[PDB]
Amino acid sequence: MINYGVVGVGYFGAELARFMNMHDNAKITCVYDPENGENIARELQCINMSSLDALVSSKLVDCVIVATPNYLHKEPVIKAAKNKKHVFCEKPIALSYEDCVDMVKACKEAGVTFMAGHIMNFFNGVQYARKLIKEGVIGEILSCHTKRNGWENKQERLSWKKMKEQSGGHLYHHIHELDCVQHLLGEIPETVTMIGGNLAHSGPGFGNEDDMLFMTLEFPSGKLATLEWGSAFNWPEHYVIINGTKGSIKIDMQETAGSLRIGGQTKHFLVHETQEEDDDRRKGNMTKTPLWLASLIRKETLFLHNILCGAKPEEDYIDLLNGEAAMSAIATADAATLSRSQDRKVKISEIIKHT
Amino acid sequence: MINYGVVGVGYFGAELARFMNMHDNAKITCVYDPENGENIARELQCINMSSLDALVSSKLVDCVIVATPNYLHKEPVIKAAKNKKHVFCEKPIALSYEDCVDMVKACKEAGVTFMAGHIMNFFNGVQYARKLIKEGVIGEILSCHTKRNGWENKQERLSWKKMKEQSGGHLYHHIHELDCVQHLLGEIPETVTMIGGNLAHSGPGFGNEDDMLFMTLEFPSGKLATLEWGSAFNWPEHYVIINGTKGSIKIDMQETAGSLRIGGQTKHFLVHETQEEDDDRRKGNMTKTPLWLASLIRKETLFLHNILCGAKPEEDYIDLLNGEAAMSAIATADAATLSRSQDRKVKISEIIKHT
Ligand SMILES: NC(=O)c1ccc[n+]([C@@H]2O[C@H](COP(=O)([O-])OP(=O)(O)OC[C@H]3O[C@@H](n4cnc5c(N)ncnc54)[C@H](O)[C@@H]3O)[C@@H](O)[C@H]2O)c1
Ligand SMILES: NC(=O)c1ccc[n+]([C@@H]2O[C@H](COP(=O)([O-])OP(=O)(O)OC[C@H]3O[C@@H](n4cnc5c(N)ncnc54)[C@H](O)[C@@H]3O)[C@@H](O)[C@H]2O)c1
Repeated sequence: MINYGVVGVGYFGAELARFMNMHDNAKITCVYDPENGENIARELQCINMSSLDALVSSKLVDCVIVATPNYLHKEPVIKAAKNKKHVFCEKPIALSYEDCVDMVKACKEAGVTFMAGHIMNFFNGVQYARKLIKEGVIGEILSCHTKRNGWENKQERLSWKKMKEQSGGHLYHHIHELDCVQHLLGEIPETVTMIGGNLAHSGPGFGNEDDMLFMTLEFPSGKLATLEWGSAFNWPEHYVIINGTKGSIKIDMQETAGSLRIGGQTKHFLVHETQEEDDDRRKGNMTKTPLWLASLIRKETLFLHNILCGAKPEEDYIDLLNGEAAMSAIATADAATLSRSQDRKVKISEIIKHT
Repeated sequence: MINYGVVGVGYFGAELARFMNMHDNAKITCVYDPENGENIARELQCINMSSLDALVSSKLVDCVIVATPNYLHKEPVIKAAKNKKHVFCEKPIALSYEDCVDMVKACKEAGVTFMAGHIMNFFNGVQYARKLIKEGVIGEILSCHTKRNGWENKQERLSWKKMKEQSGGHLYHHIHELDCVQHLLGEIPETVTMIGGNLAHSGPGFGNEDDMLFMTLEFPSGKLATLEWGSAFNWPEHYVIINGTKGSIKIDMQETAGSLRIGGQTKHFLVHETQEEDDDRRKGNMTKTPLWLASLIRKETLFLHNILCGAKPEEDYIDLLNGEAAMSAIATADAATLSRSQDRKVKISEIIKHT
């Protein structure tokens, strides 16, 4: 029923392909990947296409899954749209707002579905927190806060992930937390500030990205947010906190657990699908796709496949299909990048209104 | 040997008096406080003076202890210096850099001691962290981070503490954490940004201060810091974290404990003088002067008294006597206040060059 071609079958694209193939009436018919396509095509018993054009124009393809490096997402999406193929694109959708808007527009004009692969929206704990927030259990929302802070040792080989021009750095490569804040609040920030530096990953054998980033967001409703990322933190933390007038929620990914705190009493909830998934994630942080992420890939590919088969998306995920989550995440990231580069606070209008 | 007059004997000034009277050759001879001076002077068996001038000009006074509301510190210090009296002043020293400089200059010109009451420098765990940092055990320092975040309910009577013009809000009233970052790094920031809002403490019966503040500091050495405060947080945290290349330190005041994390392993140390003091502080946070603070008042008053009796100050505390801790804390606070008021990042030069 739905045939898929995968552009980029490295670590994550190969997993997307394996999990998609598990769904009834879904089939990976081909891949395009100069370095890894031969091996993956043999594993999947599909065709290793000799060029991007051969894949996106193939009659064997109904939907193109894009899982190339972050700076290489645009051409596969634009060419898929030109060939009237549906598109799933991994995060970050692109490394500039102009590129992201061009991608959304191309799919809109071609009349094809375009899904942004913002997988954190599918976390059990994120869905649940959103419902608690919406129902009013923590009152009016006042602020959100994220951290994604750890220590990365020098690596034997330097990969594209550490090069700002290829990955976008922590902000774009780990854009999940920023998209999550905007998803939970349902607003885009009017003013964006970001400070950062390369404090311990500068010199031979290292990339050129900042290894600490400290962002502050101000929203038109008056709500506020802070977001931190980096790879130079010997005090590790990884969380989203939502503060309301009646209580607060923490989605802790490091010491994996959700907490709902009301009247100084705390109730536990799951981040992932089961306590086993949360416990495994926590054990691994203390200590090659982990269980929690495998389950999410299965769920996200199933969502995509069901949409292409005609299902109506639940309201939680509509912004993944209309371009709004992608454009809003990249817009704020672009504003933060400008703020860091130009040593100033940035109005989101500078990004959204530039052209 | 040393006679003290206390201007402002409310909660904290009365405690300063009681603890100072415990030291050999120290005596509180008088107080000035229209509302509470009668009661406290009876308790302390001393004179309740009828005016500030009568206290600062009294032959019964060698040193004036200033513990009035935050906006009422300047005149007692200026007049003490005019009368050649030594001065101890509670934090925040003043609510503007101009006032702080005037106070430091007046005492210098009069040849009297001026001590800034930045009591957090006396915490056992702060002293210990300074020694760990200096010896090199966490490597090169990269960043610092503070939070002082809790929930304050609507109070029966609205006090000066909640009025920005009287307390200076969280930043000045709880300036300890900012002074601590500057003390631990031994540097002042080049650029200061602060965002904030009054998210849940606006309207009849409430003050006019922001109830959330989010500050970012950039130091010319490349070091970075974030600092948060507020009274609208239903996820409470209170800590200082120092991140270095070899390890990190957390001084957690809420779940009261010091942590030194190196090579993935954490070693505990005390925040306060004894495990009893840390245990009791932690137990009280789950739920009038607590043990940890009583010990600090005893220690800080003993330090002042010993200095006035001729002792050489420990290197850790010299900046409480040469004006530097007071001026540097207030300069950064003024820069942050300007950043919040004018919606922009502020260079410290804008503040400190204005003399
Ligand atoms: N949503 C998630 O949880 C998640 C997790 C990991 C990675 N990702 C995303 O997946 C994408 C790929 O990341 P990864 O970890 O698999 O990286 P990877 O380096 O393991 O794989 C990238 C693949 O792209 C191939 N490639 C390079 N240039 C190509 C080109 N012009 N055309 C076709 N293929 C090309 C490479 O040969 C390689 O196989 C990124 O966008 C990344 O952010 C998402
Ligand atoms: N270092 C610390 O740990 C710590 C702790 C608490 C308070 N403080 C500081 O101590 C100072 C006082 O705070 P507090 O908690 O005692 O407040 P408080 O409101 O309990 O006491 C203030 C006192 O000042 C009196 N006063 C008002 N105007 C006066 C005036 N013109 N002249 C003389 N007295 C006047 C008031 O009558 C009252 O007794 C503040 O600067 C505050 O920031 C420091």
